[PDB]
Amino acid sequence: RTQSSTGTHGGYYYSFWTDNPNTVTYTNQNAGQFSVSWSGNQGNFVGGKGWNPGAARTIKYSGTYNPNGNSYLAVYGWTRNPLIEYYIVENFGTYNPSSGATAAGEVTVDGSVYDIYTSTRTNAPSIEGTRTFQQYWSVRRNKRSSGSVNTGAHFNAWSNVGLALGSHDYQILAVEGYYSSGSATMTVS
Repeated sequence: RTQSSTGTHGGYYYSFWTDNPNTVTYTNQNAGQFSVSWSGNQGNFVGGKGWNPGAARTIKYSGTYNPNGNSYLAVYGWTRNPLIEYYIVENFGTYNPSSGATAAGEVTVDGSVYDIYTSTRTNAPSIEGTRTFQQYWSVRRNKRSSGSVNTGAHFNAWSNVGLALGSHDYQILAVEGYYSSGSATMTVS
């Protein structure tokens, strides 16, 4: 029982995915606002608002992020040609989502050091189907739940590590949860 919802709402691209619709409620609100509540420590989901296509833009976000367990708050997106999945992780709960990726340096932007990681996913689900693709991570040391993200500084930092980003697909401010509970109301602009 999976559910995937995408579209435009309030002028923004949105995306929500879960493998347990009964324990997660995603709510589109006005402009770049959305809310998610999840309970019962059951199910995997990722949802938020942003743009399609993405770009090297400054993403402003604010709101409240209240996880209880495995969860993260991230700018999240894809490029094509080449196919890349990327994460700018602003906050997380009890598990660091970059675990198992390869350490690849540091970048200082937007008031914090971010640790950079790279990984390869082999025949894994992608926006193009089952593929082998590269992943980039920047993980903020100084966790926060509101501020601005200069995505181009991350894109430039990643391009000195491995393959450069391709043509942008979607780009969202995502809340994720994995067999946990919590609530969040965020606004992107």
